[PDB]
Amino acid sequence: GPALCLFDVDGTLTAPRQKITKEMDDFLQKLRQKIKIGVVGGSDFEKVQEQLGNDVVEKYDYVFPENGLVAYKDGKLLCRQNIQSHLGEALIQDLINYCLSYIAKIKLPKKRGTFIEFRNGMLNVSPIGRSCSQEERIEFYELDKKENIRQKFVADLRKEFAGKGLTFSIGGQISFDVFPDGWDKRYCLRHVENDGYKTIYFFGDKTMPGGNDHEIFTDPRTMGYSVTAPEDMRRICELLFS
Amino acid sequence: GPALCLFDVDGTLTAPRQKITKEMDDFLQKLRQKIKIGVVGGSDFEKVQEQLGNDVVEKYDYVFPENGLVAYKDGKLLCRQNIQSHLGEALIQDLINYCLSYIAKIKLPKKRGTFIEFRNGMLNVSPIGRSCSQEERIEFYELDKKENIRQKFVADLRKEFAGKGLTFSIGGQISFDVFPDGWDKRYCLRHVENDGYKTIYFFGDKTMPGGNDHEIFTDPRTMGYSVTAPEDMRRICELLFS
Ligand SMILES: O=P([O-])(O)O[C@H]1O[C@H](COP(=O)(O)O)[C@@H](O)[C@H](O)[C@H]1O
Ligand SMILES: [Cl-]
Ligand SMILES: [Mg+2]
Ligand SMILES: [Mg+2]
Ligand SMILES: [Mg+2]
Ligand SMILES: [Mg+2]
Ligand code: NA
Ligand code: NA
Ligand code: NA
Repeated sequence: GPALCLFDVDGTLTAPRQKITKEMDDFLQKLRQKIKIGVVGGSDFEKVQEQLGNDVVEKYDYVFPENGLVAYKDGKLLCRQNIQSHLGEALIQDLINYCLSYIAKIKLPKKRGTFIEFRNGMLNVSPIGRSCSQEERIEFYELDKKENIRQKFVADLRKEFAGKGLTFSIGGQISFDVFPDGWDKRYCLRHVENDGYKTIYFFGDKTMPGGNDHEIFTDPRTMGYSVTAPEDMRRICELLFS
Repeated sequence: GPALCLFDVDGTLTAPRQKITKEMDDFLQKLRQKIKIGVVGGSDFEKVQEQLGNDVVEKYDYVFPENGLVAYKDGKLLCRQNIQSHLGEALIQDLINYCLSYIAKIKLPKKRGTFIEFRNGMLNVSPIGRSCSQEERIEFYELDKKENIRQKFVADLRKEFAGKGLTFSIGGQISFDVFPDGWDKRYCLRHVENDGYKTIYFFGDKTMPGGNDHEIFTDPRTMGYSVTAPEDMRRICELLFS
């Protein structure tokens, strides 16, 4: 029946960290004549626009930056949630208060600023501070491997906030993310489920346990496909839809 | 003897929140044929470039972004300074640690992110977090006026650290600044007081207490002139230098 293809962006439609190629851009627009298409990424709208184009909300039937915490359908923004409204101010403050006190007790070479970055769909927590310089970021990343600073911090937060409906995830070099359970890429499915699609396909390059496509891939609402590269994505689409 | 004119940038060489005009820029290059000129501002070099032109270091004999913590003379970097280098990483971290722990204990209706904004010349500290919305800023300031949150916080910091040569200044609705003693616009006077000037003129538009030109205006090493607008600065320069 009527169906939808949901694509991870980075590593799936694009080489890691790159803009999409015009060839792949043309392929997806031809695919879209047979089936609706949508993209989902953890990065913010501006990054999605850089990777896929400023006119992204016109070229894709759905656009889900920030895992869908910002969501466009048919070019218009859908209803929105944020972490503080979902969790309540009291839990937000307890989480922040705890993280602030914990960071105060970490011994580091350097500390700077923006220890807590408050985003739509998460708190990003950095022991050094997100305002650090590139040199300081690498110094921290290197010490963190040696001392397990972020790993211990997250293990402590998981016990302290057991039962409160939070997920913690270390990514990148200086930080970890604290977000409501289920606000990974599965969040966007709320905007497409039970909306007439007989099948919702999903394509992603990090569907393994621990990868950022694992939960949406394994969700029963999607017919999930693991891709190894954008050329593998195109291969599967030509098989299924041509 | 030989003299130097030092100008505030915003509101003195430019209309507030506006770029320098071509006509003013021409005026200063003519004035520079008669007397050395310099600019000092609170903003970083990139912002000074936005206000005065990317070639700013070529158009003035001295350029002092960040109150002189960055100093250019005759087109080349004379000196760079920042709070972490001056205070040392140990003291930086003790200050930040104390503020993080303290903020973790403040009871507020809301907390957000960027409790500590690290700048080259100061730490900007906010119990609620600088990322909060304008509505949240107003709510906080109402509570602060009745609970004296920022006053008690600064009082306790003054007891604990000010012997380390630190100043604390409350301002606006949600934050206070922590900075080494004398790191206001006066800081830049160290870079010109050795170059043989008999008079250092200073022109600024916020020369009253509280304003960011007040300390440099009042410093005995400057011949200070308060100006209401760029046109007023120009009228005064006409009478002084023809
Ligand atoms: O590098 P950071 O700490 O600024 O972290 C940045 O990138 C990470 C992912 O990076 P990757 O996919 O390469 O693991 C994200 O988890 C994080 O939210 C973001 O702020
Ligand atoms: Cl912070
Ligand atoms: Mg990917
Ligand atoms: Mg599935
Ligand atoms: Mg001014
Ligand atoms: Mg004076
Ligand atoms: Na961005
Ligand atoms: Na869980
Ligand atoms: Na000196």
